[PDB]
Order: sequence, then structure tokens, then C-alpha cells
Amino acid sequence: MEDFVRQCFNPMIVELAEKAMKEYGEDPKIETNKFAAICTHLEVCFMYSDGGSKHRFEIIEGRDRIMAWTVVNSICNTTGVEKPKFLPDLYDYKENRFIEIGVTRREVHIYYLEKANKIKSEKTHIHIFSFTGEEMATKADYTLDEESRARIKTRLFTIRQEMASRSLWDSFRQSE
Ligand SMILES: O=C(O)c1nc([C@@H]2CCCN2C(=O)COc2ccccc2)[nH]c(=O)c1O
Ligand SMILES: [Mn+2]
Ligand SMILES: [Mn+2]
Repeated sequence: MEDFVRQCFNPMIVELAEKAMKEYGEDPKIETNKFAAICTHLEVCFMYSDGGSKHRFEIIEGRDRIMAWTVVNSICNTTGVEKPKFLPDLYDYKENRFIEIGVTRREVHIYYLEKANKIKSEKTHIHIFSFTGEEMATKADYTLDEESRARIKTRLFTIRQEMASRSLWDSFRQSE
């Protein structure tokens, strides 16, 4: 999984995932499935953009969580949007709402429901992606155009297929 993660993901993404796990008392080399899951979730957050023109999305994920909260505060003060109780993944400057991104090896609908229960607030948008080319979003609002989401689904499916050829997929699917 390590050898796969180092080869499959960008070195900056690998460095961020190593920090997040060591920060939470877990080592990248034993809980290898968490290593790959954190790398994949980070990548999806980076691709969550229409890829053109303005900086529509503030990426909250992948940053020092203490510092990321000050950014959420600054947005809420300027925008007036209610403050989320849990640190979201992105903020949409066009729709003026926070986004929680989910990447699951389980089903998109059951993973959305768990997120919605935990989020509690109806204001934070939820967008779930799977490794099987499916997605689920709040009120069927997928935020991005279909080509941007197609890039994410194909990348996730590509990750899924690359793991499967190395016999790593089934264990990665069961770790969740
Ligand atoms: O998408 C998601 O599932 C998602 N989940 C979380 C959960 C909530 C509790 C803390 N936590 C984390 O994973 C915090 O990092 C960790 C935790 C354990 C090991 C390594 C890193 N946080 C999100 O920001 C997020 O996007
Ligand atoms: Mn997050
Ligand atoms: Mn997330």
C-alpha cells in the first residue's frame, strides 16, 4: 500500500497524509488503508473545482485545523453564514455555503446519511463520491459541471482499478 501510495499520489499529498496520521497518533506504515484513504480524500478536495478562472472554492481540508478555523470564522463574519460545528472541507464562494466532501468504499447513499446525521446543520452541503463511479449530493445539487465531476469519478475508479490489480482493493474496501 505504501509503495502504491508513494507511486500513485503526488508527493505533496503523501506528505500531508503522513502528517495528519502522525498528528492523530497513527503511523502510515501499519494502518496503510487509512494512509490511502486520506490521500484520496485530499486529492478529491483538490480536484473539486471547475478548473477555470476564479478561486471559487476555499479548500479548508489539508490545512492545520487550528488555523483553518480562523479562516472559517473570517468567512462567517463577512458572509453572515452560520458557523459550522465541524470543520468542513470547502467553502463555495459562489453559492455561499460550506461543503463536506465524502469518499467512500461503501455505498454513496448510506455514507451520505451518516454525514448528514453528524453534520446536523442543514446549511452545509454534502457531496459523496465512490470508487464505482457514483455520487450523491444534497438536494441533487452537484455544484460542479459534469466534466469536473467526471474527472473525479474516473480518477477514483482508476485508483480502484490500480489497487485491484495489486490485490490491495478488497482489503481497502473492507477496512471501512
Ligand atoms: O471526509 C471525512 O470523512 C472527514 N472525516 C473527518 C473525521 C472527523 C473526526 C476527525 N476526522 C478525521 O478524519 C481527522 O483526521 C484523521 C483522523 C484519524 C486518523 C488520521 C487522520 N474529518 C474531516 O475533515 C473529513 O473530511
Ligand atoms: Mn475534512
Ligand atoms: Mn470530508
